[PDB]
Amino acid sequence: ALQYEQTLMYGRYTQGEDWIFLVLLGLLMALVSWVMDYAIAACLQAQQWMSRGLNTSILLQYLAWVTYPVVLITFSAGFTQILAPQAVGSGIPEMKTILRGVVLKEYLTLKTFIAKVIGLTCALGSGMPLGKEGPFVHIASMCAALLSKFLSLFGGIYENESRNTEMLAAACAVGVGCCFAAPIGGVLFSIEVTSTFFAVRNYWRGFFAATFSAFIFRVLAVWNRTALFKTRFRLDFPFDLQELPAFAVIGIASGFGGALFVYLNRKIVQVMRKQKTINRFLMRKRLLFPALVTLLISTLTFPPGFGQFMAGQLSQKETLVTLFDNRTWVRSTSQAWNPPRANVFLTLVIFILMKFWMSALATTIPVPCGAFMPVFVIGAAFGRLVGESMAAWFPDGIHTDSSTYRIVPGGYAVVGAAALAGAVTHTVSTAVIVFELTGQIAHILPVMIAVILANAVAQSLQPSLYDSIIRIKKLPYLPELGWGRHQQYRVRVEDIMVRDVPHVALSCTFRDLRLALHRTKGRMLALVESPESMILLGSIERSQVVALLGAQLSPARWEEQQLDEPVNFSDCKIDPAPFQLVERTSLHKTHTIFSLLGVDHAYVTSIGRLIGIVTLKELRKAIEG
Amino acid sequence: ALQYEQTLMYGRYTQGEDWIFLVLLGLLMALVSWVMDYAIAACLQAQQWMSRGLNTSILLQYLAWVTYPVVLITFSAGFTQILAPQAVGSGIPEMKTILRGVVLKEYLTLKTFIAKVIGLTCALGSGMPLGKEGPFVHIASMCAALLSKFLSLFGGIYENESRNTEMLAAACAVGVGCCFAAPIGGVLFSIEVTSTFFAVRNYWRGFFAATFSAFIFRVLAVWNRTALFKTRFRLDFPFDLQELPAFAVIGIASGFGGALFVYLNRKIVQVMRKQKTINRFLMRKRLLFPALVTLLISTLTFPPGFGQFMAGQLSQKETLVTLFDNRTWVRSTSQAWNPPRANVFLTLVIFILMKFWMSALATTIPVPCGAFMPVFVIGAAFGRLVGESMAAWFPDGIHTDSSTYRIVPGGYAVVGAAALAGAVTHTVSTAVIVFELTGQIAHILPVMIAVILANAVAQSLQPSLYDSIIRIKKLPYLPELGWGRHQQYRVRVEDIMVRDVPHVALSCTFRDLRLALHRTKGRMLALVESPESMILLGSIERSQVVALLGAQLSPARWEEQQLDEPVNFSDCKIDPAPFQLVERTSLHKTHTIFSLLGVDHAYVTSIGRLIGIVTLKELRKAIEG
Ligand SMILES: [Cl-]
Ligand SMILES: [Cl-]
Repeated sequence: ALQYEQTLMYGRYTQGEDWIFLVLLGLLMALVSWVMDYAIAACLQAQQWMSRGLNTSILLQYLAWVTYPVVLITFSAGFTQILAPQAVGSGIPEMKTILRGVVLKEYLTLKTFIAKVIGLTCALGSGMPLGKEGPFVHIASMCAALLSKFLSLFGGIYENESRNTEMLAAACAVGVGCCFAAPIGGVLFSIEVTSTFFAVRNYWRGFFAATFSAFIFRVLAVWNRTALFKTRFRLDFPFDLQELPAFAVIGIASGFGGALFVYLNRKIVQVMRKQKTINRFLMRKRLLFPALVTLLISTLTFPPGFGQFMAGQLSQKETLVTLFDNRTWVRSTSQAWNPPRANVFLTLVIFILMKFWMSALATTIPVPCGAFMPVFVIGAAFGRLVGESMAAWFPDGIHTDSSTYRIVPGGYAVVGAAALAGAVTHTVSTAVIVFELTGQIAHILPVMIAVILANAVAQSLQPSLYDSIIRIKKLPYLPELGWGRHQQYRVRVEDIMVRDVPHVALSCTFRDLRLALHRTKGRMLALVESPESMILLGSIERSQVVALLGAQLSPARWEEQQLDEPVNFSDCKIDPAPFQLVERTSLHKTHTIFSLLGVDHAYVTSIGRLIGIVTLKELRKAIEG
Repeated sequence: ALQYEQTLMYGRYTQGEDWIFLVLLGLLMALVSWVMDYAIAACLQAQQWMSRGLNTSILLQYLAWVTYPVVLITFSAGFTQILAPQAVGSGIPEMKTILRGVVLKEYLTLKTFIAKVIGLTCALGSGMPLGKEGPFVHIASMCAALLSKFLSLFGGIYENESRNTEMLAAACAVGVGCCFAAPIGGVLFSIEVTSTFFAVRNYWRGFFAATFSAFIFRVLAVWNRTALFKTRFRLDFPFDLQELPAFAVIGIASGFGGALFVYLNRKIVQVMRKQKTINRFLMRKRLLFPALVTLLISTLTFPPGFGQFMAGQLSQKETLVTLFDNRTWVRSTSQAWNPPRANVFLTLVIFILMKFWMSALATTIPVPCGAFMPVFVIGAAFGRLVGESMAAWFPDGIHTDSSTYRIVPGGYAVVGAAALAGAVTHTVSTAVIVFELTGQIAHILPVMIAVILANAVAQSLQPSLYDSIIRIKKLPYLPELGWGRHQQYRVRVEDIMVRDVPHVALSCTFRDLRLALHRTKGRMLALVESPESMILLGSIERSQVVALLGAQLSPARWEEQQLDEPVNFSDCKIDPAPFQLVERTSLHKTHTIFSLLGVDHAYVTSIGRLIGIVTLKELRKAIEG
């Protein structure tokens, strides 16, 4: 049962009914998502109306431009701090930890729900580079937990990793699907990021609930007024051969850029911690840091100033719509991306760089925020840059004669966005996500090629963004196995296990019991039938063995030496050791046991003897090295 | 291990290196698939040429129309019987069994490869209602095995289940993708039919190899000479919000029909097994059953006779093309579907019924064949029937606001095809498969609704086709847990385990060993430290224990050689018992352990004391009841 500890950036953790459930879950998530999107749109409309309402001078315009987001972010941070501090940042690493059996103290309560909803609505109502995929996963999980509490549904199960898995996994799928407005892509994306082994049954349940959410969204849209970023490209040979190398280059560069983004985020988090005086000073005044970051970012996007060279007038939706259009800029979209004192290439480059560092910095402030849409937009810009370069180099066409069939620079943007998002998140379901978002499937082969290349390059350099956050927040972490090297198949348990394995016997006089407990820094002590045979029987928890010493050594009626020879273990609570290891088990079989069986450690036996132990620490050392 | 036994229909079973591997696998599978498609096209073209060439008499036309498929089927059956009898069937149940660690004697060899390829080419060229998805899975796995033999790979792995999965999961994904010309949908479909838990790493590897296969296919197509069944529907309001109940009805009807199809296939297999004299007479002349079935089916599809009332002149591809067209028949597409003596409704109904029973019977014959395309075509016909009925009931449109938007009966056909295929195979990836096949995503919501409803109903009624075939072949069978009842969460291990476990002690005087071996019938016997303590240590196989007993009772250098002194277990082999269960373990965790860890039994221990055992049979009864 870990407990949250507040920090400047992120934080730290220290020591017949199924169908009704799914229908209600989908309906609730659809309604919540609709209300929140309405609120965010209203906030953005208010921002624009105030921006154009007071256009007296540069001073007043700048004051409004920098004072609206600062106030919104400050209110969001203060409200989150007062209600529930644990509800800041992305909620995907935390739910991945929870689905492995770990318990977080108050992660799925009602105050956390209210704080996350209000904080996300206020934080996305400004113009900061933030997403909402992790927050939506967490919100859907809280919806599922409250629904299960209302009608008692999963109380029968005994294990933690089995009771949580069903409802929470379906909820994660629904949350991603409602965020992206893409059911199948959302379910596939949620499977990849929140687990390693996923049952087909839970895939079916997520599919069902996501379909119901999509139906509710369609009914609401018809009742009021593909869906998000529909593109209109020509269906007659949209791309030719001899253009595939461009998509391969996009994929490789996207892999490198995604690794760099994850590294920059971690480096930003680490540097602030090392600086001590600044850290304490900012900890006394918590609200200063989000406000200072917002004021720095909003000043550089002021349109009359430096914001004209990076298309600072457009919103995130407007930016994504203009980059996906079916027009060639080299031969509103252009007017925003073509300033009178600049080209489209310079504007695209400046947008890419500035948005890169801005998003990396902004995704660390203490508000409920995500990181999918920023990197999606950066990838779209990079793809558009490559596509415009290709169109400028081949004005008439690439395939033999002119043939009236020229390069479509929007397809390159569609490819690059998915490639960079997949490189950052370590997923390949961004392909299906972009197919559902754009409403067209013509550029399927280039998208797949770029996404696979980006994943292959990125996995060889850095962990996923969520794995990085897991490492930062000091949460339990199993390292992902590896791809492209066959040296892991020759590593066995006998070469990574530790033969210390502190233990007690059945005889186990208090003289013997005291020495073993203080000689180790672990959490549990193994139990053996006899020190001659050392046959494993189970474990004994640290908080219990001290009670065995405490209950005996407590004042009762020098005398301290009259209470050591015997022992009692019938009154003790001995947990079993069902899953063990053999000397010749491989590294891959060990990884499978740790990931899905809900265990943290495993004991190695020959026949019944206790020869060594393997913990998560040895697994990290073996996999990394 | 298991060995193949020949019966009438299905048979019985008794008793960076990774990058190079994936690239070579993709290239090899693409080349083999291209060659097979060319051969099948040539055979079908020869059939059409023979049919068109002679018009002298009706008798000669009938003779040719019946002689060609009979000759092809007889040659395919004879060649497959001579070379490798195990090559007959679907190939997916056996690969799913192999992926769980079970060893089939000669399933992946070179003779089996040759037999499968030639038999599939001859059987698919006849024109019978047969598919090629499972055979493609088997061929891809054989290619992967031969390639891993040529490049010494995956030798370091110790366990069979861990070693087989790494090499064969990507192969199965590539096989399905090459069969359907749909990379993503093929990978997803292969995950669902061959496993219960699938890692994300193998998903990435299958994605990579499928992308390379798609690239090779595109290169061959465009450069040496997309959307196999391409559809062209209007993109402005393809369907209305009032037509969703029609798609729901299609889904439920498809679920019922898929369950019925599986039941009929099983009943056909069973009913001919219980006849003794007929079965023996058919085994004496084996080639008489496939020839009789081919003669019966091809007679009824003769266009001058009964074939005109069922559109027997069209091939499978031509049948699927006309059902997906963008025209309304009620108002070569409707020419074959509108005979002078009938109309479209009667022709569609007769086609549905005839192809239903013909496909079941043809799938139960001993040639390399599958069952995906026939059920796809039946679903397409049912969808077209519903769409035509809807368009005839609303000639102007479902909404009177404007008459521009009317019903498109092709979308109904696509929805019905996906729904029935998913109901039969118990998969939801048929949605993505049909999106990739038709090249459009406009009908995504109705397709998803129908597919999920069909899956729910069919899963509630019957097992899938592959599970049914596994049961028929008497392969090791692990039933699926279930969906929508919630009563499985109250079942614990204590309620399903048996308390009489055959076991021996460490002392084990030879009389005790004899009595224990006599009292048991299982494969192994548990080993306990002592009858007083009952501490589990491992197991002894039947072969080893009978070998020890015989060696002790063998003539040693009336009968005083009984020699019933205590046994010596040091020289014996004791396989460990790593994974055990406690009395409060749930049904779901037991199912997870059985499915993922590659075990067929598990012992129940309480502080090391043996108290029971759980095998596959007890799990089957618990899940079924
Ligand atoms: Cl997002
Ligand atoms: Cl098929």
